[PDB]
Amino acid sequence: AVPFVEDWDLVQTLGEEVQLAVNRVTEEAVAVKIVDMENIKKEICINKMLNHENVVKFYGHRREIQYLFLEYCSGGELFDRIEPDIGMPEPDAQRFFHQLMAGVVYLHGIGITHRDIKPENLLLDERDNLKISDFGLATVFRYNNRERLLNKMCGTLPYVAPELLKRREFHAEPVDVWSCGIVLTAMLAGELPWDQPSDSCQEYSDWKEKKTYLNPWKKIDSAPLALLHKILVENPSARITIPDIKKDRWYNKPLKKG
Ligand SMILES: C[C@H](OC(=O)Nc1ccc(Cl)c(Cl)c1)c1nc2ccccc2[nH]1
Repeated sequence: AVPFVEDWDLVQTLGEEVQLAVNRVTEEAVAVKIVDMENIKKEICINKMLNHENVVKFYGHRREIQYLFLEYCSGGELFDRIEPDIGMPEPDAQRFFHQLMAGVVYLHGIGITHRDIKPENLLLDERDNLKISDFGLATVFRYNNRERLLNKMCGTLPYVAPELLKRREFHAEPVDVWSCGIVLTAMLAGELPWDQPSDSCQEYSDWKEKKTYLNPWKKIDSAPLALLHKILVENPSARITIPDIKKDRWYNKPLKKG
């Protein structure tokens, strides 16, 4: 074994903590999540389940203050790529949305729901490949092929699905689909549509009344807007599922060169 190979230097804070760690010998870069301690114990267990190119990789943890060794994403947060009131070019948004769907399909396939999808939690590597990040709110919604309904209110209000605010229990998967829809809206409009999806929120009422001549909707082309009409559906049982998102016209529209 090579001496010093287990030493990592903390080179800079990534966000309050998360530190950029660089290996003393190989100079490999990883992100180290440092948390001063059960909620963290659940995060580690779920992270140990994960292995997908669009999910932040988990390398392991040191017990010691908990240390989480995570995939370093040098491109930063998707959040920062969104220009206020503008968004980003549609081809870039579609590519990010494809990779988001890939990561969410993977998590749902192993029975995990993230529960807080938003641009702050979608990170980018050196090639701007998207990675779903931070499973501190994640939980199991399917185990031994049996679905468990959720009831814990959590997430982030502008991104959260209406059923969470309205119903005692709800299916996990439609909630993640909804937040992905809000992320898509943010990417294409550079603004979030409403403070929260409540009947008291005027902007949300305007949407249910199909007033798409207003912002953010009028900034969005008809093709992606049509997908958003199928995702941001109030009734989670009527809301489009991911298999059907994969069949959507805009989702399959050639837009971006390699
Ligand atoms: C870093 C800063 O981020 C944002 O403003 N984030 C942001 C804006 C709207 C929404 Cl709805 C969301 Cl979720 C995020 C930024 N990024 C830029 C890109 C080009 C030009 C100016 C820019 N300012």
